[PDB]
Amino acid sequence: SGFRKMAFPSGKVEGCMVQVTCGTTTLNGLWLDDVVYCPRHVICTSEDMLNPNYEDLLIRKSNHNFLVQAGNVQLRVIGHSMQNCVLKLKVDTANPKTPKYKFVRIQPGQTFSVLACYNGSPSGVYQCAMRPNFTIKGSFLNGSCGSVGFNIDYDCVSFCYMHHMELPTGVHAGTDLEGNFYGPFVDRQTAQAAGTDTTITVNVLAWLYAAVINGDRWFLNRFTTTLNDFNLVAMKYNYEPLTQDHVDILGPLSAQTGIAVLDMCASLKELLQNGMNGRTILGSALLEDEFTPFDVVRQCSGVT
Amino acid sequence: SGFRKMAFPSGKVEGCMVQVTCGTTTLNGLWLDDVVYCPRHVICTSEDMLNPNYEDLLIRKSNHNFLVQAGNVQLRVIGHSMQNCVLKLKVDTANPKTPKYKFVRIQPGQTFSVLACYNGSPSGVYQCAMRPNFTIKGSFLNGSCGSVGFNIDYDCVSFCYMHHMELPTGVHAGTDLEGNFYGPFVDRQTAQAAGTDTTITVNVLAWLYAAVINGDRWFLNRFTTTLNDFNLVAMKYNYEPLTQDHVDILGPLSAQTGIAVLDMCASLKELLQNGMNGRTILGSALLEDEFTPFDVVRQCSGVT
Ligand SMILES: N#Cc1ccccc1C[C@@H](N)C(=O)N[C@H](Cc1ccc(Cl)cc1Cl)C(=O)N[C@H](CC(=O)NCCCc1ccncc1)Cc1ccc(F)cc1
Ligand SMILES: N#Cc1ccccc1C[C@@H](N)C(=O)N[C@H](Cc1ccc(Cl)cc1Cl)C(=O)N[C@H](CC(=O)NCCCc1ccncc1)Cc1ccc(F)cc1
Ligand SMILES: [Cl-]
Ligand SMILES: [Cl-]
Repeated sequence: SGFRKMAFPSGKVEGCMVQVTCGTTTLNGLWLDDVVYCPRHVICTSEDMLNPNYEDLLIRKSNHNFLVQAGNVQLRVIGHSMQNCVLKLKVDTANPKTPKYKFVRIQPGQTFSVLACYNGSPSGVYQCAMRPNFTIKGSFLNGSCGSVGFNIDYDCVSFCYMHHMELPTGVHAGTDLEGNFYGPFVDRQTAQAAGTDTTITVNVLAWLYAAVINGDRWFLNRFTTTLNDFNLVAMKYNYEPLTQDHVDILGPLSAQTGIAVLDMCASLKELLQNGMNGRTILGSALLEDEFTPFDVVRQCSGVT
Repeated sequence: SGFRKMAFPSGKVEGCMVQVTCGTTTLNGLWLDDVVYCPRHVICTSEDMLNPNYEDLLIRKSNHNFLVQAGNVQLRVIGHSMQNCVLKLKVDTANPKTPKYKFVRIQPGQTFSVLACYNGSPSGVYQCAMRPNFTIKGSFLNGSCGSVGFNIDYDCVSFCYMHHMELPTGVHAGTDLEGNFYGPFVDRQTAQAAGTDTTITVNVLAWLYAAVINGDRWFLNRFTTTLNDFNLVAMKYNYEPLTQDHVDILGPLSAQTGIAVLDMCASLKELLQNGMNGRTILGSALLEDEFTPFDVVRQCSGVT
C-alpha cells in the first residue's frame, strides 16, 4: 500500500557524471563509452552569452581548451563536435561504468527522473513531468546545468533530458541528448517566456485510479459522461483535451479497478466543479498530474 | 529555483542489495563486507508467523538452509546469528561494492531515502519521514520487506531503516539496522495499532522558510507570537510542541531570510486558523511536514 513520487534508482547514471570546464565556465557532462555530452554554452563566456554564434566560438576552440574531470582523474579530449545544442567531446578512455542505454525524445506529459549534479557530483534525485508548454518544474541551482533526466527499462537507461537553463519565471528548459530543445527555447541568456501551461488530464485520471487501487473511493459517483461533454468541462478548467488514445492507454487501470474511464471522467468533472471540500486524495489537497498511467501501474499492486 | 521532494542518489546502496530465501519465504537483504542483514522473520513459515519463538526457530536452522542471491551468483552462508529482529548471515565473500557506511538510529521527524526493492533488485527511490508515532507512510508491496532507508553524508551511507511490515492501516513499520523496531511494534503477524499521529511542527516551519527562499511570501504577516502562545494553537491543531531546540535549529534559515522564527510561527498560526483560501505554497495546498531544516538547507540556495 501507499503511493509516493518515486524516482528510478540512479546508480547507473551516477557512474556517468563528469565535469566539463572551458575557461571559467564549468558544468556537468554525461560520459558514455568514450564521449562526453554537455551543453554547448560551456564554451561561452559571460560576454558571449547575450547572443553567441556557437559555430564561431567552437572553431576558435582546441581540444586542450576542454578540461574533463571524472572524479579525480582528468580525461584527455581528443576530438570535439557540435550536435544542435550539445557539445560532444571524444576522450581517450571509455567509461568502464557505461550502462546499456539509448537516447529518446519524449512527448509532453511523460515523466522522468532527474539526477541533480554539481561539479560532476550527484546530489539528489527527483521525479519530473515534461509540462505541456515544454518546461519542467525542477529544482536546480547555479552549477546544475548538464544534469540529465532519464527513465530505466530492464537495466537499459533511456536518457531523455539534459538541463540547459532556468527561465525568469523559475521553471527549467533543456534538450534531449541530441541537443534539440524541448519547446521553442534557444540557448542564449535572454528572457524567454514559455507558453501558457495546461493540466495533463490523462495523468490526473491515472492518479485517481492509483487512489482507488489504494482503497480510496470517496470521489467516485454513479454518473458517466461522454468524451465530448467531459472536454467542454476540461477546457473550462484549463485541462488538456482527452483523446481516445488516452482512454485506451488507461485501459489496464480501468480493467483492474472495474471503473470505466468515462466513469472516472465524471468523478474528475465533479471534482473540478465542486473542489474537494477539505478532503485529500493520496495525501494531496489538489489534483496531481505528474503520474503517467505507466507510473501508476509500475508502483501500484496488480490487485486492487 | 524550485523545491521538490528529493532523495539521495541511491547507487551506493544499490550495490548492496541481495535476496535471502528460507523455505518458500524470500525477502531483501543488505550485503556489507561479508555479512548479509535481513529481517529475521525470513525464517518463519506462514504457520510460524502468528506467534513465533524465533530463538526456537533459529536453533533449528543450519547455514545451508539460507539461499543468498547477489544478482546471479549464490553467496555461501558460513555463519548466522540474531541481533534483535535482524538476521545476520556471514558469507564467504566480501561485497566489493561496500561503501563507507554506519548504522544510526534516528528520532521521529527525521527524514531518509527509501530504496524499494523486490527479489534483491532495486525498483525505485523516494523520501520518507519517520512519523511521530514511529511509522512511515511508505510505498511498499509484497516482497519489499528487507528494503532499507538511508541518508548520505559525503559519500558515507548512514543506514537508518529496514522495512519489516505493513500494518492493517496501510502504513509501514520497521527497525534500525541493529534490529530494534521504531515504536512499540513486534515482528509477528498480528493486527498492531500505531499511536495517534501528530504533525512535525519544526518541519512545517522549515518548509515555510523554503518557500520564502524560493520567492513566495504571501503567507507572511507583521505579527509575532510567544513560544507558549504558539504551542496553545499547535496543540489545538494536533501539532507537536515546538521547543527552544527547534527554534535554535531553525537559526540558519531565519538568518538567511531575515524572518525571526517566532515571526514565522505567527504565519503558521494564521495559516492554521484561516486555511490557505485556495492558494498554494511550493505547489502544495496543505502544510507539508516531511522536510527537515537540514533538507531545506541542502536543497535551497544559500542566498534568498
Ligand atoms: N537551473 C538553474 C539556475 C538557477 C539559478 C542560477 C543559475 C542556474 C543555472 C545556470 N546554468 C542558468 O540557468 N543560468 C541562467 C542564465 C542562462 C545561462 C545559459 C543559457 Cl544557455 C541561458 C541562460 Cl538564460 C539564469 O541565470 N537564469 C536566471 C535564473 C533566475 O535568476 N531565476 C530567478 C527566478 C525568479 C522566480 C523564482 C520563483 N518564482 C518566481 C520567480 C533567470 C534569467 C535571468 C536573465 C535572463 F536573461 C534569462 C534568465
Ligand atoms: N509493505 C508491505 C506489504 C504490503 C502488502 C502485502 C505484503 C507486504 C509486505 C509483507 N512482508 C508484509 O508486510 N506482510 C504483512 C504481514 C506480516 C508479515 C511479517 C511480519 Cl513480521 C508482520 C506482518 Cl503484519 C501484511 O500482510 N500486512 C497486511 C497488509 C495489508 O493487507 N494491508 C491492507 C491495507 C488496508 C488499507 C490500505 C490503505 N488505506 C486504508 C487501509 C496488513 C495486516 C494484515 C493482517 C495482520 F495480522 C497484520 C497486518
Ligand atoms: Cl520516436
Ligand atoms: Cl546516537
